Amino acid sequence: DARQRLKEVEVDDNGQFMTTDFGGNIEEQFSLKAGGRGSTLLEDFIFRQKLQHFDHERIPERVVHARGAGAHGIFTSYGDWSNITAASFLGAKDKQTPVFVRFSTVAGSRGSADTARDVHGFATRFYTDEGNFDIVGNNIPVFFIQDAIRFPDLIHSVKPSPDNEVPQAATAHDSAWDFFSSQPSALHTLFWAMSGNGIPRSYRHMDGFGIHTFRLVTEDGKSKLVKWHWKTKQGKAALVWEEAQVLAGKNADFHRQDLWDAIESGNAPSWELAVQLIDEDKAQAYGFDLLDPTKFLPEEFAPLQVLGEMTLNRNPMNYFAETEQISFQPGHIVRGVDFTEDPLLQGRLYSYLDTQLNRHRGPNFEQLPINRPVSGVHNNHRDGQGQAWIHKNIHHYSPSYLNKGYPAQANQTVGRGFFTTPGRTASGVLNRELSATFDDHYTQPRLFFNSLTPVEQQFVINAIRFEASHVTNEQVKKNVLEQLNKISNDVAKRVAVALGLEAPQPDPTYYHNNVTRGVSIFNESLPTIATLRVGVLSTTKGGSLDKAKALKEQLEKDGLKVTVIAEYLASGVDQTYSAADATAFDAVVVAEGAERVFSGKGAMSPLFPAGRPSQILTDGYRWGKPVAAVGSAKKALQSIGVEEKEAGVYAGAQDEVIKGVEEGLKVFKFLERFAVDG
Amino acid sequence: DARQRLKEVEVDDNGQFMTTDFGGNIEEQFSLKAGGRGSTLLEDFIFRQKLQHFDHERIPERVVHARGAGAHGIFTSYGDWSNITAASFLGAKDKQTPVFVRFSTVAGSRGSADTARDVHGFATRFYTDEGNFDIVGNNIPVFFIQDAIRFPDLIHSVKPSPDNEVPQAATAHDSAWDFFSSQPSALHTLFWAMSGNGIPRSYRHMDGFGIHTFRLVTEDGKSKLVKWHWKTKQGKAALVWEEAQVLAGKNADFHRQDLWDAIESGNAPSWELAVQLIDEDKAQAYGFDLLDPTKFLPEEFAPLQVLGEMTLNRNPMNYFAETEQISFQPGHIVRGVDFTEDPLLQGRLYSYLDTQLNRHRGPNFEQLPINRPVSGVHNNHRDGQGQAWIHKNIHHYSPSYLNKGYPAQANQTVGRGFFTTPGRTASGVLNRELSATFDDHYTQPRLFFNSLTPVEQQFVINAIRFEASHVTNEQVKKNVLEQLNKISNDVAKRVAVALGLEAPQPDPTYYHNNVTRGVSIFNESLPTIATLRVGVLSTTKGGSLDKAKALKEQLEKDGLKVTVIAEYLASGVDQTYSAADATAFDAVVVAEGAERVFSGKGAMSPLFPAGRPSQILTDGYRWGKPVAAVGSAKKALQSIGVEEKEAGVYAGAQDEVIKGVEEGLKVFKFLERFAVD
Amino acid sequence: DARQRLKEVEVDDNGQFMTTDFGGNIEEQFSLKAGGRGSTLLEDFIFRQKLQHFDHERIPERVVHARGAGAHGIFTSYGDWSNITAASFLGAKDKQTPVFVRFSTVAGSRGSADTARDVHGFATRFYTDEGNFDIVGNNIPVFFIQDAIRFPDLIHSVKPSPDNEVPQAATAHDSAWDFFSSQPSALHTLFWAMSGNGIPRSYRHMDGFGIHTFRLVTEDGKSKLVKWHWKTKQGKAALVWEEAQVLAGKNADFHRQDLWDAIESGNAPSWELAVQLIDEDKAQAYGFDLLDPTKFLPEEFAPLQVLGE
Ligand code: HEM
Ligand code: HEM
Ligand code: HEM
Repeated sequence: DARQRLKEVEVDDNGQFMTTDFGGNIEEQFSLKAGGRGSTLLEDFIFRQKLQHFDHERIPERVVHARGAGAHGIFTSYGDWSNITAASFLGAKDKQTPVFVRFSTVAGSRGSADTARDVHGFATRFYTDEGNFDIVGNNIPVFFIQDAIRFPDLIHSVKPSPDNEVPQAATAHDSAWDFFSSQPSALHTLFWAMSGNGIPRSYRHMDGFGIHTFRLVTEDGKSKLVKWHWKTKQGKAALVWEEAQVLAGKNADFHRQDLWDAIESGNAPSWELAVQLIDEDKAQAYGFDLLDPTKFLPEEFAPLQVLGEMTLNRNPMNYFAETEQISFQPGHIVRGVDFTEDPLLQGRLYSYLDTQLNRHRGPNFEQLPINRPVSGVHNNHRDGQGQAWIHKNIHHYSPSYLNKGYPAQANQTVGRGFFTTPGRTASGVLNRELSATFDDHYTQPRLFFNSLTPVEQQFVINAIRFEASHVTNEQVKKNVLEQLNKISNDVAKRVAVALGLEAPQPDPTYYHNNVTRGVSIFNESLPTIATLRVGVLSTTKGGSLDKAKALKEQLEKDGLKVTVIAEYLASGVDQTYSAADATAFDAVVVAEGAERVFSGKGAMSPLFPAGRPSQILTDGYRWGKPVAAVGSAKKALQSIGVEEKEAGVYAGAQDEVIKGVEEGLKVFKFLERFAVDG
Repeated sequence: DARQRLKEVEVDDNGQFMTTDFGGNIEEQFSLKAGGRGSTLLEDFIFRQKLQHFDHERIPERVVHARGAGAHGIFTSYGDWSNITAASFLGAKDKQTPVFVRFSTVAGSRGSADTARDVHGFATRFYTDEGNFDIVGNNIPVFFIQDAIRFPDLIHSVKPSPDNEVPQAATAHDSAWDFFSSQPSALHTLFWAMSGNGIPRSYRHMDGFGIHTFRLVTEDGKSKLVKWHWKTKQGKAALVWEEAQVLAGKNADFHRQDLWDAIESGNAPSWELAVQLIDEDKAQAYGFDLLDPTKFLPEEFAPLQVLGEMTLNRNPMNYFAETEQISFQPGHIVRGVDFTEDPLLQGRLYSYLDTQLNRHRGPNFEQLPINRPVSGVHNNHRDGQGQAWIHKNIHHYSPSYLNKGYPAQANQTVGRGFFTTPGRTASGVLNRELSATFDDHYTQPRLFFNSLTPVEQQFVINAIRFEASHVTNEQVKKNVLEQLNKISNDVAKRVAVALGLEAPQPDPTYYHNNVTRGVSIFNESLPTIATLRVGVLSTTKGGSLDKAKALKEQLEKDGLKVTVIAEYLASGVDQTYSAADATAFDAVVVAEGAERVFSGKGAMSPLFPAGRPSQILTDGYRWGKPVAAVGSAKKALQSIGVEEKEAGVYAGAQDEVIKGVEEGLKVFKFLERFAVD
Repeated sequence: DARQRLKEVEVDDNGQFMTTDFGGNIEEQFSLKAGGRGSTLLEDFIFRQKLQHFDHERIPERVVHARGAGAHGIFTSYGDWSNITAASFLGAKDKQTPVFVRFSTVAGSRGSADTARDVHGFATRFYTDEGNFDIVGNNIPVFFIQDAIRFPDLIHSVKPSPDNEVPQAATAHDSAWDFFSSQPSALHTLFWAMSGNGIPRSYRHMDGFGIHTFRLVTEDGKSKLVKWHWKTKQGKAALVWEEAQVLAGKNADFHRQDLWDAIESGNAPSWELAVQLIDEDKAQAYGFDLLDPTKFLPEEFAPLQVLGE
């Protein structure tokens, strides 16, 4: 159990009497009053201690990535990696380390929808035996800006307008596109966020990246440049925008519920930790600067080397105490890892420590159970708000005769201390500049765009079209088109259509036809369909329900999550049509007989909104899902103009339908149903 | 060990490598720099996590009683008190309950002197098996004001002036005496503070009081009005003002060190917990209203019943984590105790809960190790800053089918829940008034003053003379005299001499000659002299030191703490003359031979300030201490004009001197050395 | 008036009726009760708004230099110093700039005595027309330690023992002298604190020092190394220890009252601002490194040059 160490702070209230926070059994359902219909007394200490605690429950949300959810798990090293790093969690084959991971969006406040379009956070803590080591990453390998000092500028621009606080969790507004076009570094991350990476199917279907180049350091002090990757074993998958929008309203908790359910059902998700490793002398060798976080290193120049595997297999017991309170920091580093002079990373080191002072209202947040390391804390720090320990050493300073030199200094040679890469040097003038090697903001967005399938490219074009059309200022729209044109004239032209503007003439400076592997989502089938959801549309009349039970039983034996839907909660029904929506499912199947709810009187119950069963099948089809109908239920497919012969559409007997649906779920989205320009 | 439950949060760093606060071994003595003589890097995470924790060390001091010290101990019940109270900790003979007690002044900030003149706090927590019970009391049985809404006024007035933040830890300024005279209720507590209670010898030598009338309540709901008393087993003792002032400078930590040392030396202090119990129907029968916290109940009318004993026998391990962070509340009440309609107490209930939000910056301060009960916390409270637990019950509400009714309601009949006294009633109009039963502000101050010895009375008088003479506004001084005159024309006249004013003509309204036992200090000799301090003035020349060592050994066998003083730290010398002051000691003895440092060049070594030895003996004598000189050292006494025949002055052979000093220490202060008007 | 800008936030209560903090006139000397001798009512909003504000009056004291006092004033430049610095407040003869200065001890908490033996703070803010400029200085020109990472160690060692919190406002205890002897860089500041600088007669009788070498930079980007000095026009004066101890008990407020009274009586204190100027190529010319804050620069090598008052 990855949560084992947290057991000593767990509190069980079953079989107990109610108490105050200072002990003493009480009742707390009536205010103390002066007379039968009298005023409440100030001396009601019970009322005040209960309401005070309630009045003070909230803490500030994260300044970014406020909306998210997480889980505990175990990382297992596949090897002794001492030849590349001194890091203890990677020091032996099969070595296990507890982890906690939180996934998130970026812009939205705490109750905003999971399926907003946004960059996503993918933050991992390794509770190693040499300190907490955090890889605070995203589901996208590049970031918007090149110097951390511009972070408040980027974030102010994407978050709601400060006059009216509109719009929630969206970049589809004037200020965001003003910034993206005024600060062209942002274009690469923008293209990723406008692709499937912006609207992923689940946290479990995301890759993760540390983005920055870091250093791995061996005991002897030799270093290699490194990029961290998390490769999902569930495969990458994404929604379509028109679906993501409805899902935002039908279930704002889609991703947090997905993760929660997969873990409770014994379908713990896994990722492999992989690295790209290059020599220090390769920093500027690949057509860009490895200190520049707006570029990624194509796998063709440095392949992924898999180091181990992380599996998330325990949900938290209390979301607030665990998920909400956990405090990640890129500054949480251990012996065997070091920073690079990435100007974005450099500033992060400051920001994450500092911001905890606001979020936790004090300096002792590392003492919180979810934040505590497993490896022991020994230093001369004392006092501070909420100090939870009692220190035995009264000689709380170094150097000192009186404490006999304890706690002692550790370094590269003694006590496995942290050490900065010994060969790192500084040279030149102090400067408030960036290197000219950072200047190409256009080649890699083009590389990314080139490496998507034609329909994936259309999705990127259509996301930009949707978003940019919300921009009220004409000149900002023109600015956006000018910047897009430096990446691809075709992209600019196709976006300009939606905006009713003329794209600038081609500017070939940065155009190219190069492609790189592994950045596409829809181009590869899923390696497993376990946990994928099948909505089975049935009815309470006749024999549909019994056949739906049989369909469900078969699908579930093959790892699927099945919801039987009907007009009311009859035996064997999981959900009502009133409560159902296509956004909740990965595949939609009409059980035989259920065709009666697609036309005629069966479609007109006061138990569900008009057209509801037809709408679910319609949404399912148009959003590219596998859709199907058993036997006479083909009439339902016919009712919405969908033909049996189409890809991702299945009819016939339960056996043909099950096999076809399961094969379609590997494809996941049928992209032939989406129109492409021309 | 009273601190037993705290062991699990204790952190031993011996034999360990330095780490960050998130684990990982480090060095932290050099900032990471860009080049040999280069600038410090922002990426030095080690530097920033260390300095950030340092930068954020301080928390707000207590809004009052900021300056204080505490210790852990055990309370033991002398009986099964179930016939008067359902309170568990009083429920059986020999039953033991861990305590923590903090003593304090009132006005001063965190670093102000222990021996400022002030009311003193005496706050006790019982970590009972039915919740934390706090008796948050003072060393004086009455308070300045009659309604809690007036607390900020009182407190603003005694604390430093808000333009210049002067004076520290003192009521000797215009605004305080303006308040004392504008709000006559304040006069009773004022008199106590101007007596020995304002400058106690140590925390161990104070009595304590709950001040308010509370209620004890039996299981069947029967109630008694109750006053809490703590009776020191060390005896009451006090300083004189001219001594307290020097001590405030020589050792601001005099009381906290005294408590620390007594406990470390195995001389744990004790107090007996005692109560006066009053029938509800007699709340207004003793010449005042028992809901009025500016009055005490003379023990002649209601003697003390002794419930048990508490002994403070463990010092904290970390002062900040334990003493500074502990959060007392009069709202910390348990089954078997209830409140009364004392308007002062009523408002405190709100104020102590609220103030913790400032001091601890969040709502989970009861989760700090020093604040946690030992009896277990089960409720539907969740979240808040610093939430340190992980709650298992996901159905965090009541009533509920899903949680099977747990945590469950407790009341008078089920689960030993708290219950308000059955039969307490309300009656009459909602009002912003005070009963007219509260209106007599002068009779008890007069009763108090009547009950002091003549020299103790002079002490009160001289304290008012000293304080009132600092008042710059002439009319405020006149206002003060007018109020004092309502208490006693003699007091007013005697104070008026110092102020160069004419005391008003007698106003006989409130004058009386009644007296009450037990409010005095200097009249009764001490029950023990253990822990008391003897300073032995010696010299590195000749054989004086060897004789000092023998003196020291005899005295120590008898339980005294002895400091042998000389020009420098030779073998057997505990303190240099440069480091020594008479304020540190309860008695001063000149060893034979040391008379050499009391005149001539012997009295002016570069090793101490000129006259230092004579000053110590002189101070010790003028402040009323036992002083002594062995053999030829009586020359020291002669040099300062002190005669061997005087009370509290002992000369002769060692045996004789030791016997004498030990008897004098019991008397503690020799009051005949202080002139009376 | 140096405090002129603060006038708009000053609140006058003369002749006014009592109110809550949200307005509305009130009385606030009696709690609202249920009956004549009754319990206080939760609905007494007046009682709670008043006590809540009282309950929350305190803020944390400064982690160091907690005990201190200050005053407002005016700095006047004696010249146009554009040839040594671009700094606006030094840019013209007779140019005036408002200041505020806080003097302090170091170790003691807020209520501790003025006349404890300690290093003293001397922090000046110039409210210049190009931003606030602070010289956060001490009355001793050198500091105990050479690297800021060691500050918690220094300060823990001189502050009270963490078990009993003894002694207040004093270095006269084991941990301090353990640190001074374990970290010999501390010896220079120690000697100054053991001299009259440790027990000055008044704030008005102290010199002040920026301690560190800073740079003055002209418009063209050329720089000079600089040491900041404040020279008291009242002269330096000190107590003797045995006197300082008694005074700590007799008047803890000796220094803050001295400054207050001097200003109130029209005897405003003055300090001349003076600098030592050093060419960049002479950083290591004088027997030590000017980047090292545990050494000062002898006036024989670089005379004090007065810039203003
Ligand atoms: C490669 C670039 C970046 C990545 C991969 C990244 C990723 C993340 C993630 C995943 C979180 C949420 C952690 C959680 O789940 O609690 C987060 C939060 C945060 N980020 Fe970053 N971010 C980046 C850039 C920056 C920069 C440049 C700054 C500031 C200079 C910054 C400041 C913050 C702050 C203050 C938080 C809130 C932390 C907290 O309240 O605990 N981020 N970031
Ligand atoms: C019988 C009258 C009173 C007594 C015996 C008394 C006693 C005490 C004591 C001993 C302390 C210090 C507790 C400790 O050592 O930490 C204290 C603190 C305090 N008192 Fe009282 N006091 C009285 C009146 C009041 C009133 C009327 C109020 C407000 C309505 C009040 C508000 C406070 C507050 C806010 C604190 C700070 C507590 C903390 O920060 O933990 N006191 N009092
Ligand atoms: C040349 C060395 C130093 C000098 C001259 C100096 C001077 C001062 C002065 C005068 C103050 C009080 C300002 C006031 O009146 O409010 C102060 C406060 C302070 N000092 Fe320093 N100090 C020095 C070294 C350090 C170092 C090395 C650190 C930490 C790296 C430090 C951290 C602080 C902090 C945190 C405060 C509290 C400031 C506040 O709360 O507003 N000091 N120092």
